[PDB]
Amino acid sequence: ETLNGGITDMLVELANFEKNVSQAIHKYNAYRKAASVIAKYPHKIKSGAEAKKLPGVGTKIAEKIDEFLATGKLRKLEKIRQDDTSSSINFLTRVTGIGPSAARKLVDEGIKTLEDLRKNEDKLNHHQRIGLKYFEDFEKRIPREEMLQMQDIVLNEVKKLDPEYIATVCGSFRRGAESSGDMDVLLTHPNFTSESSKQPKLLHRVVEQLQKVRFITDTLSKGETKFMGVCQLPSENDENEYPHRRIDIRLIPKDQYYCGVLYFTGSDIFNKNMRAHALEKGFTINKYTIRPLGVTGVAGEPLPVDSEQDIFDYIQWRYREPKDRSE
DNA sequence: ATGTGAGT
DNA sequence: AAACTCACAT
Ligand SMILES: [Cl-]
Ligand SMILES: [Cl-]
Ligand code: NA
Ligand code: NA
Repeated sequence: ETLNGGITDMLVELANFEKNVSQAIHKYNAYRKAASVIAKYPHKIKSGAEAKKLPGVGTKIAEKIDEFLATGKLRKLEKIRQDDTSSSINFLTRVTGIGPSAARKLVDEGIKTLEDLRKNEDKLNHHQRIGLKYFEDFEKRIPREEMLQMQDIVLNEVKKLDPEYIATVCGSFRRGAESSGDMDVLLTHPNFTSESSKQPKLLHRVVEQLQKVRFITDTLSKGETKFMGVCQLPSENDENEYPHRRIDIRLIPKDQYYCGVLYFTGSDIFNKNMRAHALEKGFTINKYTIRPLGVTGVAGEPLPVDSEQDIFDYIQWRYREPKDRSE
């Protein structure tokens, strides 16, 4: 719904101005919740007062709605669209590692373009310099044919270290997408549960090998359970390298792995439906666990899971292939 | 120990 | 959406 898009768009764009330029997080928040409550409203809104009945929509927002409905525009929006102070902050913000905070400082000093940046790397940190360096490759989509190539290399290396490992390339790729933005891997092993020790080596060991075999080129962060970095498909000669690609790797305890794989597969709206449908049956679902709900209305003790199928079974839904998870 | 920042 | 992991400065 699909009938009030003009107002919500206006709202998310006002939300974004507050975060990037005003750095006023409460106004940003109001704008976001006001947008989402309106996007689930059944009727086409014909005035500010009508909208105000919704919880989260108040005086000021109802006033802008009047203006928008009468002019098709909002002066505050048009004003800031012309102002180059914010167009700059928004552009710099497109570099992985640069947010509203770093963005402000740079433009105050006069730094506004990629060319400007490449002359001022001393004002950047590691992560930010890897962002500047590969700003273009990153902004490129990645052809599924390549994904299937990357997938091989990691899973294959993994099995060779310890056959007991389990590794799963998630995201819209798994759903069957024609392409995507980055590569996301979920990893586990039987020695690692939510009740056992704390082996950090399990991740580290698989990260090193990939570096040894020249698959991982750079690092943005690396801890006991999460890795964020850079990989690139290898080239037959020197001639034409592939674009550099982003890749995260995440270690998960065996008892929580498949709730994980479900979550990071989506779709976002699928997760909405499932979490919904898996509520009325009498359960709760998340990144980690599934619990049964109490007669009074409270969850407790995770049920046992050892496959995707197990989750569908509990909520009396039939398993659905990744393909059919867009909606 | 704490706070700010950034990404998923 | 939001809770969680890591980086950097204090
Ligand atoms: Cl708030
Ligand atoms: Cl610095
Ligand atoms: Na960014
Ligand atoms: Na994807």
